[PDB]
Amino acid sequence: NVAHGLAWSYYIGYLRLILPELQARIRTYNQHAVSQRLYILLPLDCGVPDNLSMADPNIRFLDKLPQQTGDRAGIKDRVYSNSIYELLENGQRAGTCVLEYATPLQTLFAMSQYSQAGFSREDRLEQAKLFCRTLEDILADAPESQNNCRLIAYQESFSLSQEVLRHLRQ
Amino acid sequence: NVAHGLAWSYYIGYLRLILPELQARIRTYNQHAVSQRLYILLPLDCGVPDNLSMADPNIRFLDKLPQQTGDRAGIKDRVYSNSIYELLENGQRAGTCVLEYATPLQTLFAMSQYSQAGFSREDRLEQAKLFCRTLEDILADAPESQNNCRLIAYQESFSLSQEVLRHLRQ
Ligand SMILES: Nc1nc2c(ncn2[C@@H]2O[C@@H]3COP(=O)(O)O[C@H]4[C@@H](F)[C@H](n5cnc6c(N)ncnc65)O[C@@H]4COP(=O)(O)O[C@H]3[C@H]2F)c(=O)[nH]1
Repeated sequence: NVAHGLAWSYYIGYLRLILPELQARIRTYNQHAVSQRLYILLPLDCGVPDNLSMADPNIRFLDKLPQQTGDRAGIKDRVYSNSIYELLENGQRAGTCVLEYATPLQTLFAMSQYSQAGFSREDRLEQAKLFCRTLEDILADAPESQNNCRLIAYQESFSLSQEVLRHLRQ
Repeated sequence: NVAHGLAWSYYIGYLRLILPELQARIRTYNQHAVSQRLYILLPLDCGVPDNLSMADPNIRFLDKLPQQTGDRAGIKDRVYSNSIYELLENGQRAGTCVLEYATPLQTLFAMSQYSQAGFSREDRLEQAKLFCRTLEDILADAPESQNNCRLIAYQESFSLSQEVLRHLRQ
């Protein structure tokens, strides 16, 4: 059940705030092409490396988008920032996108290690699936998600660069 | 049960990252006095205004701390920023601190309005209490919380500026 609140946290505190202003943020960057969707990686093993290039050398960080900021819960100018990556394939620039892991999967993996969290390591995968399932339902019936992001869930030769390219080509 | 994952999310994804580097961040600001603890507001009604001055005119935003940034889940240079407030009392500067609401309480209040979230409005208060109770337990046995933050839970004439001052004077 923990994954449930995390998916809803993931949407209320993020997806529903940056998704509406995301097209305008890519358009700016293009007119100093980055594709217009926010690609979200959901590894079901919940292994979420912080540096995306260490998961695959064919994913190269290129730049940051223009920051988005707002006052939130008493923090003046809270900062939402997103990175642009190029996807390479046989030495060729095959695509460019705003690409990133779903952070809460890291929370699930950290909750598993702490004994005080009452969350067993065996349950990581079932909660990862529940997290994806719930988030896909939240986005299916959401105004914010008007074709703004694509969830990339996968299980682990294996190329993830290829995985992103698969959905990117679609 | 949703509050449980939120408290653990609140710690793994925030408290345990900024708390260790918080003393060093205040010390910098002092040597261009801000008190050395991170004061976290937990309204049990889960009403979390974004601008802290609209909850009480005696809380005046003063400045931002030096930002803290790191690579996280594929975002290059993710930004953690915190605001410094002065607490006034009969026109007098009575205190200065890094003060802020616990954001997840906003998630609880948003989850209550959405029917798809399976979270009734009657349960807001019980989950707010469960959120505070869990977070107080996580911090009690935490290395990060070596006298770094004070939880300010309250229920609602009433002065909150006075509330913060109470714990501040201690
Ligand atoms: N004042 C303050 N508080 C913070 C901060 N960072 C974390 N917190 C606290 O910790 C909770 C869990 O953080 P998380 O583990 O990163 O999970 C996040 C993440 F998955 C995504 N997200 C949000 N901003 C993003 C960004 N900028 N990039 C990527 N992703 C993001 O939405 C979740 C919930 O976001 P919420 O805010 O609703 O709840 C948060 C909040 F209470 C911070 O900079 N300043």
